[PDB]
Amino acid sequence: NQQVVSITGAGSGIGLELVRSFKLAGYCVSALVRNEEQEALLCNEFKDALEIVVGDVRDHATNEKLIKQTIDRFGHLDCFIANAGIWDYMLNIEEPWEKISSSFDEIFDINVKSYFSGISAALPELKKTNGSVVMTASVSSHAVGGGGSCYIASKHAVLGMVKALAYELAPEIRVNAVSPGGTVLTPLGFAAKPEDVVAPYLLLASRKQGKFITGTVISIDGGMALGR
Amino acid sequence: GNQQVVSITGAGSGIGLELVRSFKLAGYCVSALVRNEEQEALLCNEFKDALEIVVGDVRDHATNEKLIKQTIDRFGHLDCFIANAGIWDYMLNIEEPWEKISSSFDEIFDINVKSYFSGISAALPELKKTNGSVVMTASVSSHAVGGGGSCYIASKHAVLGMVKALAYELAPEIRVNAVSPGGTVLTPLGFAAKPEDVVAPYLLLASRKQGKFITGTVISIDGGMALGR
Amino acid sequence: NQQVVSITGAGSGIGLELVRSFKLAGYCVSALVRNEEQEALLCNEFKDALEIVVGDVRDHATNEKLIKQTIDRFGHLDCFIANAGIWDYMLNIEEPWEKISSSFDEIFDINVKSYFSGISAALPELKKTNGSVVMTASVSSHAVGGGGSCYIASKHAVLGMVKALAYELAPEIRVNAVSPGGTVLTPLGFAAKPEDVVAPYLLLASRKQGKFITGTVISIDGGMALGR
Amino acid sequence: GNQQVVSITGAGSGIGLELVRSFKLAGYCVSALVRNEEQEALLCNEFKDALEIVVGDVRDHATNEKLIKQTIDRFGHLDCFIANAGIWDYMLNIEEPWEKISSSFDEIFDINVKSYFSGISAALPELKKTNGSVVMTASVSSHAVGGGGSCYIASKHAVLGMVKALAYELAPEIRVNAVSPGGTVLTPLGFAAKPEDVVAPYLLLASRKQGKFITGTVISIDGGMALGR
Repeated sequence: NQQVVSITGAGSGIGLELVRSFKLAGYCVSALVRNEEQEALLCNEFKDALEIVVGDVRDHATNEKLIKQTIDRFGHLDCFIANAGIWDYMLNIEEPWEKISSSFDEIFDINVKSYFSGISAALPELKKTNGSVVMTASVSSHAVGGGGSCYIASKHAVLGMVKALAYELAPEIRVNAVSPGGTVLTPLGFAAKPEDVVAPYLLLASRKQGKFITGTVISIDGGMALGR
Repeated sequence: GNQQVVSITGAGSGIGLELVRSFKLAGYCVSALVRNEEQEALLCNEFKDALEIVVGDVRDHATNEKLIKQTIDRFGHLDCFIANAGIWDYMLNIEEPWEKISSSFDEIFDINVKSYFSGISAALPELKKTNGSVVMTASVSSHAVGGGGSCYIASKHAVLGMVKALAYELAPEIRVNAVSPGGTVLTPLGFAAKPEDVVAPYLLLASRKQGKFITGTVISIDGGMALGR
Repeated sequence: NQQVVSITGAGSGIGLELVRSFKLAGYCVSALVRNEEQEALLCNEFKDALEIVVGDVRDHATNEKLIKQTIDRFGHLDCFIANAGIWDYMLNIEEPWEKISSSFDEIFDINVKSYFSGISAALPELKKTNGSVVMTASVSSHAVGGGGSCYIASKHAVLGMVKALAYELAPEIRVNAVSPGGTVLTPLGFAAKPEDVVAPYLLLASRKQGKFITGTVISIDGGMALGR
Repeated sequence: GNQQVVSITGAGSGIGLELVRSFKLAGYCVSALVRNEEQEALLCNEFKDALEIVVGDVRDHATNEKLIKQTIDRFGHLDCFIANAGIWDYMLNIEEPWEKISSSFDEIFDINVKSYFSGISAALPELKKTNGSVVMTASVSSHAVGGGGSCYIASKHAVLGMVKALAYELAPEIRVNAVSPGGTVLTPLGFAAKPEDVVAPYLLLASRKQGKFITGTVISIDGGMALGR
């Protein structure tokens, strides 16, 4: 019953808090970080207990490497958490197409194609454990206001991933998402720290508590998806 | 303050009974509204007198007030109200004679919708003192068709409406959320879940730690049923 | 191919504009109005060309009477448009339960149970023409801001009606809805007059143009369902 | 001013060709972007030289600029831009070798999403002068599963995202909406629709009279397919 999770976007923000939270909950954890300074940050805390890969989620071999080192260290993979993401800083549709086009390629490369890449790399091992995927979506998957059109459209595509993959991969593999927002002015009156938004990830990964949850997006946004 | 207190309608059967067992196991003081004396005896055989139990009909406002009043007197405050008592419509067709439709509609909306309003009205002053939360039981019928007739599906969509309107209205003080279970006691995940399997979202949504940033949210737990067959 | 429509809530607002619009488009029209002054208002314009019933949608016999007089005058019924509705004037959940309870009963009696009543009364004739239903929903069926909790919940229930009835009654009868809002400050910068929101009703009723539309809600709200 | 002008991508086949025929019949001046010369000849055999036609690939930004530029030179202004060119993924499975997934993904998102951005970028300055509208072709795959693989469904969900973000961003000047067709050439309505059957929502959404109050909206026209089987 020893469970193993692999987390992209793990070197900062919600991803770093997920590493802490799944470690605290008993999981073995591997982590994909952008750079060596983030790797040292995890090493100062967990010493050698993690498998850490330093690389770019946009490279598929980096994703294959993360799974390969996970299985080689811990033997199997139970949950893959696709989380690395990037903002568009409210890029307006009026801008020069040269800027729109390059920003689109990066936003969609990281926020959407990387998830396909990470899940393709993780799938053969998730089938042997009948494991699960948890993707990071956004308030921008549901409402306008928190990004430009490129970002909001990339976060909607992730919602389509959840429903399509959950359906294709059931009954064997559960696929879900978490839609955080307003973190680090909401109806709840505060911005949350990344530590406050981790619990939905743990429920959706849990083999006991989430055994019957697939196709589901859990919003955790202070009510931003509602009104302002 | 540490000690948390939760009050649960529809608590003598199905999901509601498992919410009692689950919240008691997590350390809550639990009060519970139950339909009859047999269900009361079920809860006493297991928990003796640790619970506060009211027997009666959730469609009666005074009963909801009684549930709250006993909760406060027995436990002092109220942190979470779970409105969960529900009724089905057994796939009532719209072709049926209006006399039957009219009766079922009154029973479905009184129980699945109006009595959610009544429970929340009765719980509000105490939830404001603790800045607590509400969790409503919605349904897979809140999102997709197939699992009921049109009365049931319309009532479960109305619950989605309450979740959004009340969460907006009561913020920042009170959080309001819902759980949409489905296919309980054939899904894409290949099995029907026991009520014991679907309680974790309620615990998350009531927890002041894990759920402090969640309002207006609806957590589906349906084995993929909303996705389709 | 002569088409016949029956409209509730026809004496004012969108309902009155639907009477004008379907008449202008060639339909025979019957209309349910609240009172005799509204009936005179329609008579001043259309003289005796309509079947007008004066009554309360909450009474089922009034709904049966509207269909009965429609068939007796025009022979058949092609489209039923459930439109009568009522607001809650932002009734807060904090109010005395006595006020909440009575307001709920009226809001749900008119906005939801009346639609079931009108459709039950209209169904046997819609089956013979394989006709259609068009319900009036609201921006409040999708977003908060335009009503109290009772109203917003009643308008969500109508969305559930559309999906349930469309599914139960297909292939024979199409069931759809229109969600108007901000009529008589939106992102489009103006409030619309009821005349501006009628075209979706005509498309969903049209036997040629809407032959393939069922289960559908058409928002016409100046973008209110978006942001503010 | 009376005379309206519409520009349509994906115009040589399927729904796009029927949009040409439908808008021409409603009285518009029509320009059209088409994939090859055979489809150009199809449009000329029917309309002679009344149309402005550009042959080329919607994934190339300069082609979109060319479409607009010819529209203005031939007709003076532009009232509506319909981004409609699409491609399927033939139920590509996520188990397939990544080389294949990576290729399909690039082709699907370039055509179904990126080139919508490109067309709208090219049309914007002219739509602002007329305070015109945009209509995008979404899909039943924007709402439900079943009608594609995960790439296709994700791209069609991204279009829903564009509709909401652009309508919010461009208001009050420019309206932005979408049509979600499905099951074209088994549905709850019992038949598959010809492309000729699904054009009315586009006409409504482009009309400055009938659609002046519609933005951020998506009109499903799918025979009930989103409801389920």
